Amino acid sequence: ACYCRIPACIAGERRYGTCAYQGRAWAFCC
Amino acid sequence: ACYCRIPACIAGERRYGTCAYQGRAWAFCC
Amino acid sequence: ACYCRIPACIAGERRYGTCAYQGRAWAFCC
Amino acid sequence: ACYCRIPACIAGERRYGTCAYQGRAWAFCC
Repeated sequence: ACYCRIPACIAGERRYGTCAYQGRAWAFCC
Repeated sequence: ACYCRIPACIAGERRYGTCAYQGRAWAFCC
Repeated sequence: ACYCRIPACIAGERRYGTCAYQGRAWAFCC
Repeated sequence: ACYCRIPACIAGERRYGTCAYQGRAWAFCC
């Protein structure tokens, strides 16, 4: 699955983009 | 976790954005 | 993490997009 | 599995596209 994470992805996940939601930029991570 | 859905996110989810694939726009729901 | 798979996502993976590589479409699976 | 890397893919991966996050562009590699 994928996640929107603040402030970065977590160990074992990779970043592929950015979620833009509630005035924050979240890492798009899977 | 987040999922692409049509027509809508499911009770309990938040629409964080939009996916695009197979000719369609999808709710991206986390 | 994410794979660009043909023909389908595998096992617990779900689709988030479409990879395109010189005319070939792949499922973006994560 | 696919990843986003600067400045290019690790030799052996194919460049399937471009990622954009954190204000930078990355090779999308699988």
